[PDB]
Amino acid sequence: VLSEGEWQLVLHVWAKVEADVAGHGQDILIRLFKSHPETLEKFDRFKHLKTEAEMKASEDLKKHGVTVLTALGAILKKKGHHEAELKPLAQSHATKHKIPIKYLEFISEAIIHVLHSRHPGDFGADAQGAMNKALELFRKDIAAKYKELGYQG
Ligand code: HEM
Repeated sequence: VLSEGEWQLVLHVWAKVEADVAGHGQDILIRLFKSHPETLEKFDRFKHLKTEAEMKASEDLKKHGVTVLTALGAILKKKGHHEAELKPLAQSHATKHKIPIKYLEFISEAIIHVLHSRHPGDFGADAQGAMNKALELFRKDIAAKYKELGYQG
């Protein structure tokens, strides 16, 4: 599992995310959409945005970034005891939203990219390994729930 020392690395940088949840949400979602355009087509709410400036100017997009980060945070502060938290999320993402596991890999990479950009003194290799570990545990757990439900395995 993550060691206590790994968990402290993850939560130290996540407390700096919290100082600007909206801004980090925006940057994470923009990166995802520009690097992996197919992901934007999942969002009836956002599929009209074509350019990076249009994405930056959308207030609703910045709201959904907060939604996302606020749920991610709540999961992380459980330190792996996130069964309750995860269960509604994998349920909607398998059945309603239909989000492949691979696209959760891609938002994982955009999280780490942004955190590197924003927090390089608090996001050395040590903390980057720890963050990667904690995002891989989130994906493993959700993947287990998708399998159970019979969504892309
Ligand atoms: C850190 C990873 C992610 C977290 C914590 C997250 C969290 C959430 C939450 C809390 C909601 C609203 C409640 C719900 O319907 O469950 C939501 C909705 C949604 N998410 Fe996720 N999500 C993540 C990744 C993704 C990815 C990678 C995509 C697409 C590529 C996606 C697509 C959606 C869509 C389409 C909605 C509904 C938005 C709307 O129409 O209101 N999510 N997400």
